[PDB]
Amino acid sequence: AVGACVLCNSQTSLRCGACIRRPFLCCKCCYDHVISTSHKLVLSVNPYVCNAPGCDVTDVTQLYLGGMSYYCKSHKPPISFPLCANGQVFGLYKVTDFNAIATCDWTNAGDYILANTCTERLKLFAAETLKATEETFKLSYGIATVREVLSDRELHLSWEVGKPRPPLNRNYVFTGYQIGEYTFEKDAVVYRGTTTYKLNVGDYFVLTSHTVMPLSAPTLVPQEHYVRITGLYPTLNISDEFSSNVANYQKVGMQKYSTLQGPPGTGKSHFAIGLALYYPSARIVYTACSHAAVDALCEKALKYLPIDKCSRIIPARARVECFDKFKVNSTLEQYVFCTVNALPETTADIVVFDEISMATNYDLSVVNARLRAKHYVYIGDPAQLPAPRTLLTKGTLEPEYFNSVCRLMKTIGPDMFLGTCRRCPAEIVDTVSALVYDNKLKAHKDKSAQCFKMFYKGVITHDVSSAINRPQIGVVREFLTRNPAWRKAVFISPYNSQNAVASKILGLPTQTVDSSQGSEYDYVIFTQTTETAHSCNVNRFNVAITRAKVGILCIMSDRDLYDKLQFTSLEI
Ligand SMILES: [Zn+2]
Ligand SMILES: [Zn+2]
Ligand SMILES: [Zn+2]
Repeated sequence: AVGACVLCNSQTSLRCGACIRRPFLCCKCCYDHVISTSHKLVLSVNPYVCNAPGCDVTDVTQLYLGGMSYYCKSHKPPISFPLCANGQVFGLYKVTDFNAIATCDWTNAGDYILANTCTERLKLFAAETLKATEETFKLSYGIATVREVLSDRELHLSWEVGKPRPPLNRNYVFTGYQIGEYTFEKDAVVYRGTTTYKLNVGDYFVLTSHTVMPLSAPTLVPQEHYVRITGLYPTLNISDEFSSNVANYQKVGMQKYSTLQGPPGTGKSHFAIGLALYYPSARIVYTACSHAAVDALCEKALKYLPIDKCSRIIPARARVECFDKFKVNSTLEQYVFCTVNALPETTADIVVFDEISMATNYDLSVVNARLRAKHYVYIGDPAQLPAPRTLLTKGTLEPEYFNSVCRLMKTIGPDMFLGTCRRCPAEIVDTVSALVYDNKLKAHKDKSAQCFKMFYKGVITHDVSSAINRPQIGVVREFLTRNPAWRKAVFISPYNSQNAVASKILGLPTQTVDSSQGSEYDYVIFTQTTETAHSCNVNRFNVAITRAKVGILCIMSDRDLYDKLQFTSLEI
């Protein structure tokens, strides 16, 4: 009940009651909040409510101090002072953007813009508020009960009447009932249990609505620039393999934190693992939001770093399968690879946070609270995909608003930029270079002459809202018969339901653009499926076409993106 003001830090007994996160607001700030918002409940040791029996006056503007107690205009004694006067709310120890964060529903992009352009304490207030809103919205959905079990990989579900049905995709990870987390993909649906259990009729599934903890640490610590490398001890026998990053690894030791923008295949994990070879005695904690991102850092470390000094931290609630070669849960090993939510409370010489476009400010703050490091390195690319914002339905979230790190990379530029793409045929590198990298990304590979584009709108059908284009898949089938080398291609599309249809018709492994991020394949077959803002998103398009090492086939719906593709056009 006695704390610090979330806007000006002045100590106060006042907490805003109408705020879902109940922030401490000082006398000047509590007033400016209650007089310009629907928020009128003020909390202290005792709430600011009328003390007269059976009275329901809770608005702080309609209340007064009757000596030591509180009363409305109808119950106050003659010697009563209003709680709201001269720009203050009465309390102990006697903002436009705070109001908007406190009262928004988080469905508009302008809400997220504000949550990243505001002061540092308001970024934390915005991040807990948003995460709390996102969790309380999980309750709004209806329960799914197993009505019948067809086989080991297929079932038929029964939904709650009156409550909406959450969108069916691998993004929504449910909690079965405690029979394990379960995921669903499309009247016969496919059931995916993270824990092997013989599907029971009658058992139900409910969302993993986890409690939102308060944020204490900033999203970014205050920046420190040094005259020499601090607390880190460099090598001189630094492997030629990593010689290109020597000036960048020194930049890492002469700053508290540093940002690395690495377009696809420019050497991000090679840079991250190479930083351990450059500072060979340094204890490095490698973190990222996803298990796949942490596993990709584990794979690179398995090749360059000693396996006995490595440890893959796995949370006791082992959700899905991850890296199995390091000693598990040995928190004290020199190299610790761990997802953000599983991080222990520890210190490090360097903390490497990879896939930074996928971090929220909540993730940025959590990392600063569990890890106290001499140096922090944020690696990623604001031209790649951000973390999905389940509440956001109106407006588009631009890269400078993904998180604090992305905001910096897009405004003042990144500290370091990996300028040479070594993965993709030059047709792809030149296309994304002009599209999202202002012509600063260079191709190492030659043009493969295996990058094709076809302008074919097809027919758009829908599985609730996830889209399907059977004619675009038919064009891919006609292409495969004529180009059998493409039999080893990964089918990619912006929609789960397009992927499910293509898996049955084509037999190729499938992946959504969002799940393909960080992965690479020799051949990629992309079908745009629709002309929505989702399928036309330049960051999603960039990720989609930069998955290919050798060739790509793009069946496009949008004239704009089709025209921007520096690929050989196919006919029919
Ligand atoms: Zn204040
Ligand atoms: Zn409030
Ligand atoms: Zn009253």
